[PDB]
Amino acid sequence: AETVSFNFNSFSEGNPAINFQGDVTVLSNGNIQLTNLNKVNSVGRVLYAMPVRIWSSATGNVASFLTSFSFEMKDIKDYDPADGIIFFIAPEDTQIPAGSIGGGTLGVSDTKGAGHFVGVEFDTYSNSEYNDPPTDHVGIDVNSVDSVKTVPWNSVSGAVVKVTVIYDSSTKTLSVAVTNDNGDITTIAQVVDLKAKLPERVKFGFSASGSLGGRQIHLIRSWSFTSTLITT
Amino acid sequence: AETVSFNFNSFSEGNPAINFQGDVTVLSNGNIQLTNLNKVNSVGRVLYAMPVRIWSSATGNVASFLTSFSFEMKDIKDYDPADGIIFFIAPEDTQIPAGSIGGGTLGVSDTKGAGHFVGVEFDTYSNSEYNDPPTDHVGIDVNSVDSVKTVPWNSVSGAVVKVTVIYDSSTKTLSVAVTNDNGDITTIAQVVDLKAKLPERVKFGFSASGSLGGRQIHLIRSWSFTSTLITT
Amino acid sequence: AETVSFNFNSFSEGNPAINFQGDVTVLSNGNIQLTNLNKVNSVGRVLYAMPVRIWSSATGNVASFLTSFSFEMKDIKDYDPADGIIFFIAPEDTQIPAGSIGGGTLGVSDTKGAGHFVGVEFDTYSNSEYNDPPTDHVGIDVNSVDSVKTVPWNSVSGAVVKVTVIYDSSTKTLSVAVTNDNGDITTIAQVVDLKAKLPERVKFGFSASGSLGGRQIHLIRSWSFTSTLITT
Amino acid sequence: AETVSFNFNSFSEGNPAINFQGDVTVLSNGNIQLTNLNKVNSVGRVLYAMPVRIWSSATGNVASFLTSFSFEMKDIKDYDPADGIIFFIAPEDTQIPAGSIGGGTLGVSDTKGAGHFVGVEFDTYSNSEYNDPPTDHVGIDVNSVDSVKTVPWNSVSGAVVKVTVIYDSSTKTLSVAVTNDNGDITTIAQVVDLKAKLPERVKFGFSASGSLGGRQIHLIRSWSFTSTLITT
Ligand SMILES: [Ca+2]
Ligand SMILES: [Ca+2]
Ligand SMILES: [Ca+2]
Ligand SMILES: [Ca+2]
Ligand SMILES: [Mn+2]
Ligand SMILES: [Mn+2]
Ligand SMILES: [Mn+2]
Ligand SMILES: [Mn+2]
Repeated sequence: AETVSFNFNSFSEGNPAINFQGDVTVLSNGNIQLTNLNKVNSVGRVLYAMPVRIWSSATGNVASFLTSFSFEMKDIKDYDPADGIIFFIAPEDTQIPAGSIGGGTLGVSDTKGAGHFVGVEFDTYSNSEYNDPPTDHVGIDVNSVDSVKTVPWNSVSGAVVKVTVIYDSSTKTLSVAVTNDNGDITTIAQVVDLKAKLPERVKFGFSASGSLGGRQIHLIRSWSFTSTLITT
Repeated sequence: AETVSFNFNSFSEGNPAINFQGDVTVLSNGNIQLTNLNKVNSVGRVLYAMPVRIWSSATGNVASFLTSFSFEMKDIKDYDPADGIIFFIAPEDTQIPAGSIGGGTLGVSDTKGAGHFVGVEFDTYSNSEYNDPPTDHVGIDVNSVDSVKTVPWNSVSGAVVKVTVIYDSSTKTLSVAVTNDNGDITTIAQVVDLKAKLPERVKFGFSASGSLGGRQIHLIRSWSFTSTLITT
Repeated sequence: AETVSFNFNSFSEGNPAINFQGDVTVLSNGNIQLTNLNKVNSVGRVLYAMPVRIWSSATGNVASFLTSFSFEMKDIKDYDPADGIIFFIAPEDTQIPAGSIGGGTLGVSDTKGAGHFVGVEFDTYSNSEYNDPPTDHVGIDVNSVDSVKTVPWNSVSGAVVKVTVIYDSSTKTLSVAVTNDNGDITTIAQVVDLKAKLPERVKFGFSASGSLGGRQIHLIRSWSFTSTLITT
Repeated sequence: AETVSFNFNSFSEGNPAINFQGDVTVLSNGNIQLTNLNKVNSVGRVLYAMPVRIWSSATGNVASFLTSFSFEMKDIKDYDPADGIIFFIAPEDTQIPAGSIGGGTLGVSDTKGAGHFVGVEFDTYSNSEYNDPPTDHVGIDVNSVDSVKTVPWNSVSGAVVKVTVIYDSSTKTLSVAVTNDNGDITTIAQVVDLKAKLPERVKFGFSASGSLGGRQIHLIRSWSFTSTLITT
């Protein structure tokens, strides 16, 4: 079997294993900060620099994966805490959309909310234009920030959030468990055919954005991942 | 919301949080050993002592849960490495079935392979009587050791195995990710309606068994669990 | 080490993690109401359902613990605001004393004020029979409602009170910090040998009581707890 | 009564309520970073800018206090994770000792380990010169980094640690509870006469230090405090 495995307890600027896109910076504590607090429509993304073969054109096999990450969103004086973080999967040539308005697009889509990606968003602002639910939510996105499905959630300022994601290739099920600061678990699962929506090789990463008035601290603290594709 | 959360990095005799059933012992290193290597048809089970309310007859709501555990199965000289471990959910009054033949029943079912439980088995012996697949496998079980679904797997003697399980109440999806010693991941997912198959109050635990000729070391090394039931 | 940890932001009926004794009810807002406003000598107690092993006869080790809770006491028309709330520790077989007169006994002692428990009382009525100080007080209780020690305090009707308790096993010190509505902090500390006064396995909880003419609303709003016992 | 109360969910270098000493920086996420990772013998300290009256020469009364804070220590590549954080109380004119060698002095003492302060250290290096215990430990310091008392502890890289401290003026007891990432609680308590060891007016804060080969990220995430001194 073909397996991709890695673990980041911290991050650093001089690490070729990560592609840094847009306004992302690495803080002295090793945290990735995705958006620039002093920029309008800020967008910042990080990607695991090695493309991952999620499906084989020879066998038709689709990989399963297990991934865990931790993040923190923190309010900043005067700005509206927005827009949130998205854990996403996209073609290996993925870049921040040209002329990105940031905000509700979460740095992965155009103004109409369309793009080429599969993601799990932690959305802290209700965009009517993308049919967002009225509160903070976790969503399963398929080529759109108009989520295929959402679950109510609560983004606690300054709280460290833990996420575990399982993708089971046989049932095509993407399952997400989010561990909040108050101890409660939030789950969301959706059937997503990764072989039908994405190319053979993809890149995994994180994206976050802001607007003129909507800004907040978006931090990626740690990330572990394992994918396994059967080669028989 | 109503949440049950615990974490065991080790275990001890006299820990009121754990109910010991049958041939279970606690080793000096803190590991739980489920079967007795010198006993015929040995059966040992451990349960989290507090009943967990997984669903409520008042609201119709079903809890979601996230649980992780680590185990080890090790061969012993002359005996056939058998029969495996099952992570299970059962009515709060659950006991080893009366007259248990151990073996392929994994300590949760009768001779015909029937019982009252939901589980994830790590099966190391092919029982034709329970329509087991020909190799080692991970199975999803619903009131039977004749699995609703299985996935090929490989039980490596002396290897520490990590498991992560997500139960998403809205989709009724039980998703399982198994991390092997060689780095590869194995996944299996099944829609299981816990509200239809189990009572409101349950016990969670582990069970392992052996036969006359089939015996092996079955160890539970660690266990973390979080369940959250929306109360409204 | 052996650790018991939990966190309640709210409560619910049917939560098997909590034992309800006597006149306890759960309000629609999730608060626990300990006494029945229409009953004479009302006594209601809530216990964390799992016994806690606070010490071991094998090693001689005693657990340390950290616990925080919030409560509210509110006056009702015509009745004298009485009798108060007690955070207590008692043998795992603990029940409301048979023939309890409620009142100044706080639901943990007999008419003479004796019982088998260790507690922290938030006393709102001066019972000369138990040598109560002349004003409202926080007291540390060892097998008696005739406190080993008290500190003057003020119970403000309708005010949410925050309490933090630390038990340090090495010094056997029970330290209490009470955060009043007016912003001031009240503290009280006492050396209490839990290994000498209580059995190995105990239950933690809250109790409140009233008399014929002494009735008030006694609410438990939240409760977090962590205990850790060093094991061989 | 005279009460000092404050709460910091975040910090800013621009704000006048905090005094910054030495190599401290404020990160964009609002965390205080006490040591400079690129400097030999780095020392950084923070203090609540307003002096707090802990005792009175007129009445002889001593204040009680409740304080909670959260921190994080994280390993860096190619350096020994050292030396730790100290929560300290000192005269209002307190400054980093002149010619500070950092390291085992934790930025509060001279080379011999002596200074004018009362503190709670989270020490991650064993200095034989200060009679440190062999492992990581929490200690109660009185004018010396040769702790009056210690308790074994474990500093987990990248983990958020929660601390609660109660000072009870009547018993002169300083009680500390430390909540670890593995779930366990660690406690330490010591009788410390603040009137005898410190002036009437003091400053509260945090200090951390490194050496040539001993460096690590030292972060202060949040801090709440309440002190009350009886003026009658
Ligand atoms: Ca949005
Ligand atoms: Ca079998
Ligand atoms: Ca009384
Ligand atoms: Ca040291
Ligand atoms: Mn959304
Ligand atoms: Mn099987
Ligand atoms: Mn009293
Ligand atoms: Mn030390």
